[PDB]
Amino acid sequence: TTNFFIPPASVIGRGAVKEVGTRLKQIGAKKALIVTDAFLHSTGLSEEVAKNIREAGVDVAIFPKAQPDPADTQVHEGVDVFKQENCDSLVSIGGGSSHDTAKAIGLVAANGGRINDYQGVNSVEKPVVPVVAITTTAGTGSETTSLAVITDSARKVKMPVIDEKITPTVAIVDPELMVKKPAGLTIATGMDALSHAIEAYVAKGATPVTDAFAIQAMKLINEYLPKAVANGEDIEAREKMAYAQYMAGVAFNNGGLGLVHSISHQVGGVYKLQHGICNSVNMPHVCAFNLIAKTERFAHIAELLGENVAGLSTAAAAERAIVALERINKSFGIPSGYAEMGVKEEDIELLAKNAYEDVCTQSNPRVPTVQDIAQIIKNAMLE
Amino acid sequence: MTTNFFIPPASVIGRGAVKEVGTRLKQIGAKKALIVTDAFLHSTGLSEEVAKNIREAGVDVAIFPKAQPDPADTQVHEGVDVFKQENCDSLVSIGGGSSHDTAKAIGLVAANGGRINDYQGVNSVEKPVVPVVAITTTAGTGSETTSLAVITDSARKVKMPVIDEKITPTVAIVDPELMVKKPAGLTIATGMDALSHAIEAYVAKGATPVTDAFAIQAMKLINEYLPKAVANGEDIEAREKMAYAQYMAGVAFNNGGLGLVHSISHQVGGVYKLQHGICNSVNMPHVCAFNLIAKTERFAHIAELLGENVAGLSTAAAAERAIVALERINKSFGIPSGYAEMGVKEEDIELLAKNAYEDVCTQSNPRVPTVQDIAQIIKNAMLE
Amino acid sequence: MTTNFFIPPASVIGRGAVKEVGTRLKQIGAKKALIVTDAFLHSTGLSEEVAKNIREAGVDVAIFPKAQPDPADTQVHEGVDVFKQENCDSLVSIGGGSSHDTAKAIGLVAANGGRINDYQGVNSVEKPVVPVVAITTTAGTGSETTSLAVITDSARKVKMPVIDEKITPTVAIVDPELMVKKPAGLTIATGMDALSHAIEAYVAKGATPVTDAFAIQAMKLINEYLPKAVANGEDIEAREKMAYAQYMAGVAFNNGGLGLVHSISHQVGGVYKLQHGICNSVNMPHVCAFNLIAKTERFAHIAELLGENVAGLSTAAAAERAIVALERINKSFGIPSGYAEMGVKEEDIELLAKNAYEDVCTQSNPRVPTVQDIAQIIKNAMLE
Amino acid sequence: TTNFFIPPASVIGRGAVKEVGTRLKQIGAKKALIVGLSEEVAKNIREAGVDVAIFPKAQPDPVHEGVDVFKQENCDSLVSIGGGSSHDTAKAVVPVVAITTTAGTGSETTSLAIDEKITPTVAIVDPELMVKKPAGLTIATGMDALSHAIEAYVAKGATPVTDAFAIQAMKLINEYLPKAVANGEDIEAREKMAYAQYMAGVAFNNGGLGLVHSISHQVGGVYKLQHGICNSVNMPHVCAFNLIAKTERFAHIAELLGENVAGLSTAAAAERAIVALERINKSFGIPSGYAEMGVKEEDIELLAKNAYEDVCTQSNPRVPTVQDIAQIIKNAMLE
Ligand SMILES: [Mn+2]
Ligand SMILES: [Mn+2]
Ligand SMILES: [Mn+2]
Ligand SMILES: [Mn+2]
Repeated sequence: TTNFFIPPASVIGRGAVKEVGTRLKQIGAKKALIVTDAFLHSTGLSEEVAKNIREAGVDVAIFPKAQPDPADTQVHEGVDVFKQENCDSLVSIGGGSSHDTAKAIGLVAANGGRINDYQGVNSVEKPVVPVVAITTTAGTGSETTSLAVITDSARKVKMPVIDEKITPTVAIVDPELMVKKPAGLTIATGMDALSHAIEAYVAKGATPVTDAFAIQAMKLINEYLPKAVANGEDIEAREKMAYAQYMAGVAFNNGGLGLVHSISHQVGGVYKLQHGICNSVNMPHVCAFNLIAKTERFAHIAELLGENVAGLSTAAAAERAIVALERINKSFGIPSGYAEMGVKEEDIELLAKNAYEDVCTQSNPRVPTVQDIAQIIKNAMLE
Repeated sequence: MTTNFFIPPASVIGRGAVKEVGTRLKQIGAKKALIVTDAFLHSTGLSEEVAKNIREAGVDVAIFPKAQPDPADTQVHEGVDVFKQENCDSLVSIGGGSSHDTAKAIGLVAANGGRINDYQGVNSVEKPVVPVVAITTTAGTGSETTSLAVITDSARKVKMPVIDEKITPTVAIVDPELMVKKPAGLTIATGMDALSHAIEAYVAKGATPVTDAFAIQAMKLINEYLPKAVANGEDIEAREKMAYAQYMAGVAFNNGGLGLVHSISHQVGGVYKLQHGICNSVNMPHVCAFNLIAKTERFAHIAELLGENVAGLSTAAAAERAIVALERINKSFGIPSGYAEMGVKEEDIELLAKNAYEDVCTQSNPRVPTVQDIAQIIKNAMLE
Repeated sequence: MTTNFFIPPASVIGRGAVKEVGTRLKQIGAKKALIVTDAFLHSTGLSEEVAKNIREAGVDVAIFPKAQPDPADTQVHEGVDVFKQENCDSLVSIGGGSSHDTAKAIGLVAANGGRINDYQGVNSVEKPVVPVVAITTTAGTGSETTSLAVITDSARKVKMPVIDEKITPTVAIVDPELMVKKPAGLTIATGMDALSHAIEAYVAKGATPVTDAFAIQAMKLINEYLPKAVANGEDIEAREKMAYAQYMAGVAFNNGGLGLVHSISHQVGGVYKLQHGICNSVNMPHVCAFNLIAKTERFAHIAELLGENVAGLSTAAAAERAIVALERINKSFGIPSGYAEMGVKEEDIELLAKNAYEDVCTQSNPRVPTVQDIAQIIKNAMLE
Repeated sequence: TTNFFIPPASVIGRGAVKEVGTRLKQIGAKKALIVGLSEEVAKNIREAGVDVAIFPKAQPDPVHEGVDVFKQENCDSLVSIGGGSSHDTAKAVVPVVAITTTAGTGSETTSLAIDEKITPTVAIVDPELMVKKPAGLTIATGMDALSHAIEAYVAKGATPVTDAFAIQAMKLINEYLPKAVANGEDIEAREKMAYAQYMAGVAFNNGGLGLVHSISHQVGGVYKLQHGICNSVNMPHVCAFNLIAKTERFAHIAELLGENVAGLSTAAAAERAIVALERINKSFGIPSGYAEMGVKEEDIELLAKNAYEDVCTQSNPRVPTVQDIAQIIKNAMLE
C-alpha cells in the first residue's frame, strides 16, 4: 500500500508559461500572490507572469522577498502579505527557494501556526491554498514535491516540512526560461537531477511507478545534459532536461533519496557550496557504499549512464556505474574532492552525525552508522 | 511544446488500499459521497464494506447500483437525478470502467446541464465538477487515471468518447485484492487491453517522454506477469504487478493517445456486443503492421520489450518481430483466430470502417488513414 | 512463508546398504517385523536374506508377498489383517513403490481403523503408526521418502492418493546393487517417473528453495545417467546415480507437490491398467505446454537442465525447448507415440478428466485447470 | 554406503515459531523444558495442552555444570532457543526442538555438540526472529554459512544429496546475504538466508568441513574471536591451498559467487573463486588479516599443531602437514 503524489496538472514545453492564468482559472482562483527573488522581479519576468494571470480575470500581488535558504521570518512576512492582500492562491517564480517559500506560506495560511510548528511529517487537516510553480532551473524538481525546507531563524538549523498537501497544484516547466542559465549552473542542476534519478532507483521506497520516471530520467540526462552544458541555446537539450528534472522529481518525492543528499546537505550548508556540485562529488562514494544493497540496479544504472556491460558479471557491471559517475564528473569539471572545496577533516564527524539524522538517510538502501557516513566523506575528501 | 499532463493527484496502489477510501475522502473535504457500482459487486457486499469505511471516517454515503456494462445514456442521467435528490457532494466509483465512466458522466452533467451525448469529444467545461474517487476491480481500462468516459449511444449503436480534464479522477484506489477472483477470460481481456494501451501510447502521435516512461514500464511488466495472472488468479504478486501496469498504461494513453486498435474495437464491440480486450487483441497484429512504416524503431523496441531477442537483425526485421510476438501471445491466451468467428459479418465491414474513421483515436494513430485502409485492416482481421 | 518439510530421519544410500537394516531396526527398537514384499521377490530369496539380517539383529520376522502393480484397496485391507494377526510391532518394506505403499497403508489403517478409501486426500492422522524401514528395488517412485501411498479404489478405479505425516518412513535404504537386474523397460518406467517427480516439483505451486535444490539435482543426474542405465543395467555407477536422483525427486515432490501429470496418469493407469512412468511420459509434453504460461522461466531452466543450448534464445523459445527435449527423450526410449496405441478410448476421456480434476495434485499444478482443460490435454496426447 | 541424517520435521519460513507446540503434539510430548521470547514460546506450547518449564542457564561458551543442572529439573521433552550455544547445551531418545535465531551455525540440523541421536527431532527456522540481528552478527553468521557450503562442496565425504543443498545455499547467499547486511528489516533477505543456513548446515553435517574450520576453531578458542569472521579471513588462502584438489568445483564456485568464468580455462576460472571471496570480504569490511585481530606469530606453530588434530583436517580435499597449515595461517596474517 504505497501512495503516489503528483501535481494533477503540469504544462511542460516551450511557451508553457503562457498558461498560468488559464490554469489558475480552472482551479477557481480569485487572487494570487507571486513569490520570487528580487532579481527575477528586476528582470521583469514576474511582471509578464502577472500580466498573463490578470488577463484570465485573476488578480495578483508580488512577494519579491524570497531568498536562498528560505527562513521562517520571510515565510511569515509572506503569510502576512497573503492575508493583507486577501489572496486565495500562490504562484512561485524561480528556483527551489521561491517554491519552498510559497509552499510554507500556503501551509501556514491555511492551517495556522508557525512554520516552525510543522517540522517533520505532517497530516494537516484544513483545505490548503493552491500553488502553481514555474521552474526556471532544470534540477530541484520542487514543482513536483511534497517537501519544503525552511531554516529556523533563532536556531540556525534547517527544518524539513513534509506533507502531501504542499505538493504543488500546477507545475509549469518552460525550457525557454532556462536558456540563459550559465554552464556551471546547468551542470549543478543537471547533476542534482541525475542524483534524484539514481537515488530514487535504489531507494528503499521505490515503486514500479517511480522506477519508470527514474529510468527515463537517466536516459534523457545521459544524452542531453552534456549538450545543454555545451550549448545553452540548444532548446532541444533544454527541453529533454526539463522533462528529465520533472520525472526525477516525481521519482524521488515518492520513492526516496539517500546519503548523497544527506551528506551534501550538511556540506553545502556549513561550507556554503552548491547543492549539485557537492552531490556530484560524493555520489561515486555513496553508491560504492550502497553497492551490496541494490547490485542488479547499479548494473542497470551503469548501462543507463552509457557503459557496455556485455560479457560482464552483475558485480562487474555494478562497479562500472562508479566508473561512469567518475567519467561524467570529469567531463563537467566537478572538483576532484571535498578538500579542494574547503571541507576540513575536523568537521567530518559533525557532518556525519547531522547527516545520520536527516530524513533522507532513512530511504538509503543500506542502513548506515555514523562511522559509515564518516568513512564515505573521508573517501570523498581527496581523489 | 505546450503539452498538458493530467493525472489523479493522489493514488493508493497496494494491498488493502480499499480501506483508504474514507480517509482520502476526508482529505478532500467530502460530506456526502454517492457510490456508483454495478449489481454483482453490490450482491458481493463490496459496496457496503466501502460504505462503512466512508461512514466511520466521518463522511456519509448513498449507493446507486445501476451501472451496466457498455455504459449507456439512460443510466447516466438517472444517476444524475439520484445525485441531486440525495444532495451528494462527491462521487465514489467501485467496479470496472463502466462504473467509473458512468460516475464521471454523472458529476459532469450534474454541474453543466444537458445530456452527456452533448459533451462528446474534447470539452473545456467551465463549472467545477465534483471530486471522483475511483476504486478499480480490473487490471485494464485505466479509467481511474483517464480524463475520458465512454458513454455508449445505442441511438447510433456507437461507444462515444467524452473527454474533459475535470472528469479526471481526484483519488485513485488500486487494490489488487479486489482483482483476485477475476476469472481467466476477464483477466486476459483486461490485461490485453492494457497491453493495447501501452503499445498504442508508444506509437501514438502525441507521445511525450513522460508517456513513454509509463508505456515502456507497463509493457515490461505485462510481458513478465500477465501470463502468470492468467494461469493462477490467486497469485497476489501477479495481480499487483498487473495493477501497477494497468495504472501506468492508463496515464500513458490518456496523455499520449490511442489509435486504430481502439477505433476499430469500439465499432466491433458496440455493434456485435463483444468484449473490448479480445476485439483489440484480434485487430492489433494487423493495425500494428499497418503502422510499421510510421514507427519502425519504436516497434522494434516493442519487439524487445515483448520478449524477443532482436540481436543481429535489421531494424525492419526487428519491427516485423513485434507482430510475431503479438500473435504468439494471442495463441498462448486462446484469443479467437479471427473476427469472423466472433460473429462479425463481412457486409458490415464498410459501416464499421467508415464509423471508425470518426473516432478521435484515428487522429492519434501514427499513420494517417483512409476509410479503405481501415477497411482492409478489418478484412485481414477476419480469418487467421 | 511457513512451510513444513518431512523427510526420513535416517537414510542409507549406496552399494551394500541393505546390510544395515537389522542394525537400524534395533537402534529404533523393534521385535516383530513384517517384511512386506511381492511373491516374485519372495522366490528370488531376497526375503530370507533380509530376514537373516533382521533375525540376527534379534527381531522376529514374517513375510506378506501380496504387493502387486496397481496396489489395490483389497490387498491393503488383507495385509492390514495380517499385521494384526502376526502382532507385528514394526514394518519393513522390500520392493518397488507397490510394496512400500502397501506397508505404510497397513500401518495407517491398523492405527486409525477405517478402511483405505477414508484416507483419500490429505489427512492429519492422530493415532501413531509403527516405524517403517523401506528398502527400494526400483530407481523411481521415491516412496521410501514420501508421506504418500497410492492405493487404488476397486469400484471407482481411481488410484487414490493417501497423504499423512505419520506414514513417512523412519529409515530409508537405497541399495543400487538390488537394482541391477531391472529390465530396460522397468528402468525406463521408473526413471521417467523420477524425471516426472523432479519436473512437477520444480513447477509446483508449493515449491520451496529446499525442494528446488533437490529437484534441480535430480534432473541433472537423470539427464546424464538414466540413458546410460537404460542401455546397460550392469553399469553400477549409473544405477547408483539414478538411486540418488530418485531419492531427491521423492523428497522434492513429497514436500513441494506434483501436478496434472500424475493426476492424469492416475486415472489412465487405474482404468486401463498401464505402467505409471509410461503414462506420465506420454502426457508430460502436453501438460508442460499448458503450464508454460505459469513458469516460463523455470521451463527455460528445465530445457537447459535436460540438455538444450538456450543461447541467444528468448525465454519463450527456451521454455519451448523443454517440450522439444521431452519429446526427444521419449523417442530415445520408445515411449508410445500416444495413448491410442495404449488402448485409451476417446469415450472415457470425460470421466478421466473429471476424476483427474478431483485429484489432489491438480491443486499443486502451476496453472489452475478446468475439467475441459484437462480433457484437452488428454485428447492432444491421444495421437501424434 | 553413505548415511544421511536430518531432523524428521523442519518448519522453515516466517511465523514458524508458532508450530513449536503443534510439532510437539505429533511427537506425543507431555511437558517440556525450554533451554522475552521464552514466555510467548511457552504460551504457544501450553496452547496445545503441553506443560512447560524453563532453563534460563544458557552460558555462551562450553558447560557441564549447566548440563547437570538441567538434568535435575527432569522433563519429557526439550525446546532450545538461540544460536549454537543453547542448542549444544540442550543436546545432552528425548526429543529436541531447536529454534534458531541466527542465520549461521546450522546447529538446529546437526549431530554434533558427535552422535546421530543428538540430531534434533524438530527444526524451527523463523526469519522474523532474525530481523533484529545487527549488521555484525549478520555478516559473521552468513559468512559462516557460506563457509559451510563451500567447505562441504569440496569436502571428501560429499554426496549428490549434500551437493544439492550446498549449491543452492551458495546461490541464495550470493544474491541475498548482502541484502540482509544492508537492510536487516528486509524479510525476504532474512528468509532466503534462513533457508540457505538450513541447507548449508545439513550439507556440512553429512558431507564434512575442512581446514577453514580447523584453523578458526583454534584461532577463536585462543584469542576469543568471532567464528564467521575468522573463517572469512582464512577462507581465501585455504581455498587457494585446496585448488589443485577440486579445480573444477572451484570454477563452479566462482560462478556461484557471481563471476563470469566464460571463455576462461578451468585454471583461470578456479582462481576467480579466490577473486570473488576477496571481493566479498572487502564489501563486508572483513579484517585484512589475523594480525589486526591480535593473533601473534609466536603462537602460529601451536595453532597449526592443534588444527592438525581436528577431525575437519581429515575432510579437507588436500591432505595437509602441520607446516602447510602453518603457512596458511601465516599467509592470512597480513594482506
Ligand atoms: Mn537535490
Ligand atoms: Mn481499451
Ligand atoms: Mn510418480
Ligand atoms: Mn561454522
